[PDB]
Amino acid sequence: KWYIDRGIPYRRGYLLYGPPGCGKSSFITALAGELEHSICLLSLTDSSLSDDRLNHLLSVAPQQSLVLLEDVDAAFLSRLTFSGLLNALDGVASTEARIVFMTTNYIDRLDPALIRPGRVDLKEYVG
Amino acid sequence: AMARKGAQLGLVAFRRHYMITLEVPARDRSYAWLLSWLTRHSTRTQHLSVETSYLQHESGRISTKFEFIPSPGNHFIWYQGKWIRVERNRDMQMVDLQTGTPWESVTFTALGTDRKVFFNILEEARALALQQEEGKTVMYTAVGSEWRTFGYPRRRRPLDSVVLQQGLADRIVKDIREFIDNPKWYIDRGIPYRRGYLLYGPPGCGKSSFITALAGELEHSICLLSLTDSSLSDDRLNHLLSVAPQQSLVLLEDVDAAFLSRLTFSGLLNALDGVASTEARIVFMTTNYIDRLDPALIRPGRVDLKEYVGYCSHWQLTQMFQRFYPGQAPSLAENFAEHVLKATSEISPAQVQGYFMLYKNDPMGAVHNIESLR
Amino acid sequence: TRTQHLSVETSYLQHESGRISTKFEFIPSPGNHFIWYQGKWIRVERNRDMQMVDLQTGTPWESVTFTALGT
Amino acid sequence: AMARKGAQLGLVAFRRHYMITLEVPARDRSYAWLLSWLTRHSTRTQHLSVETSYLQHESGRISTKFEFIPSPGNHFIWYQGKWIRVERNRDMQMVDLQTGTPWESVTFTALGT
Repeated sequence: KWYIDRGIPYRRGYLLYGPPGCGKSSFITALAGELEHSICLLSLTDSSLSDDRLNHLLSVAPQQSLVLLEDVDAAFLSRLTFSGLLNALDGVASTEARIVFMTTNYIDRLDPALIRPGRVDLKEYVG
Repeated sequence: AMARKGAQLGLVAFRRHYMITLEVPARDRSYAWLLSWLTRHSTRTQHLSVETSYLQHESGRISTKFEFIPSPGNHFIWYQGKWIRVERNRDMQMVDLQTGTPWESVTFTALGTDRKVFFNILEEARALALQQEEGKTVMYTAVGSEWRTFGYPRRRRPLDSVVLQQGLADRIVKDIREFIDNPKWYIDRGIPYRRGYLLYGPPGCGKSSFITALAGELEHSICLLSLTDSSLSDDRLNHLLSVAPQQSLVLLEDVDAAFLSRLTFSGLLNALDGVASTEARIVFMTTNYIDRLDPALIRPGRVDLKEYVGYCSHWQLTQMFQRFYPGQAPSLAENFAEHVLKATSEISPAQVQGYFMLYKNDPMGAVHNIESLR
Repeated sequence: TRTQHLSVETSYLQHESGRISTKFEFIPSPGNHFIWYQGKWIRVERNRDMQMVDLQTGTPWESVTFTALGT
Repeated sequence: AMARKGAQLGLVAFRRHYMITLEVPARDRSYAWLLSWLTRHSTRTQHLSVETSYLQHESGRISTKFEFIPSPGNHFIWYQGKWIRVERNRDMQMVDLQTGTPWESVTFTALGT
């Protein structure tokens, strides 16, 4: 109600960057189970999907389905795109309770534009 | 034998002259509505049965809702100045073929010659049954030459959530309503029942959001299309425009790219002028600017009146501040708007919305950080 | 107009985007009715037979009869 | 004829003013839940029937689980400060089209308001 009253899209994004072997995916699955919400994983580092395909699959995600993505460094360094993913994330076409999580090894290759309102809200680092 | 005949004649005369009744079969949807209404009206229903609505939502979500119905048999209800008998007879003879339930019906039985009581009860039951549902807007996409139900029904965005000008949105809504509710005027004069609107303005003005909001307020469906893509052709555009569903406003974007250049500039207007149309064919065209276009596009049988969306005004700024923050000092909002205008003149509503997101539940901090925005 | 005994039937249509269009109509209740038409009083019998169900539709057998004096 | 009318009026008044009841059809999913709950609550259910859940898991795994339900008829249960009659009537007239079972229902019958 707070979001719909102010006319803001009901979407959220989270970022988890940290050293490999920290069990970020396991923690994501555990929090999805505790919240009882469904999880949908995707590997954006693969070149099989395109920017438009990513936009469709992000928009056609089922209800209460947290969408998880990994390896932003490879795609952002380079189908392959760096601003296309954020453009698709900023698209108006969404679903009810659209929560996206992004797990990666490091934040060096990324930009502050990705961490913004309407995008990843607060940054958390696993130690 | 004489006693039986006399009793039969007396009973039939009594029913025909002094007695009123109404019947609702189980097949009719009014059965459940009337049962729920009678359950709600009478709190102390000692005899009752239970029915549960069980839904298996994804990931093993059990959602069970309990509801209570009057038990089959006889009940007495005190309504108005009357005592009404309610008979819920579940016939133990045969089973409905369509549903797979034994034959059932309900009867309301009352003394008098005032049928208006039954009409009022039925209208109240209809209103109670209808009030639970929430209106939704269904999104539609275009693939090849076919419109498809893309995604899921969308919650209707309130009109006040989007602010454009003092009365520009009001004028647009009034004109749309006037066109919609007067088809006789158009058909009498032998003119096609089509309309077009143009919204050109700087990006970030929320034109698409305003279109969705007005579609929700009008309760009409929306069908978006990106004509700037080369996937569709002129003939494909003509087919999809002509095959658009009823009461479906069709929205198009980025006229500049196609008109500058499948790709066509006069083909789109030729398709728009085509006789093949649908009932209440309303087209909206949103774009960044009007420079690349021609006055021929803004003509009768086409976009009727041109409206331009501007940047944030002092009234717009204070209205959006009030909408974001539920109740503060109006002087604070006025000072906020004045500071925003002093810092920037071409400020867009998207930037203000993002700034308010940055300072969620922080009115004073946002006010003091206007100079930071600069 | 003054049909004291009657039943109701609704036509419910689910138009696109969740449009509920319900229209209420009223029918004489099953049983006996008397109508004054022309110079005649005509009996109308709406008998809903509680024996069997129509296979094609899935409703109990029904019929209506108009009964009048004269040739 | 007067005795029958008086008895009918007395019975209908008794049911309407002093008596409470609840009905659950066999189609509703609450039927099995209530049957299992009444089986669990009353350990000494002398009259009962049995139903088995048989599952054929891969590689020829037979997994059969036995469950017990009150037998059709009349039962008496002592709950709270009340004695409640439970009537499980399996009607021998017609068969449900959706499932393929004879029409069944359960009724809880109690004194009070």
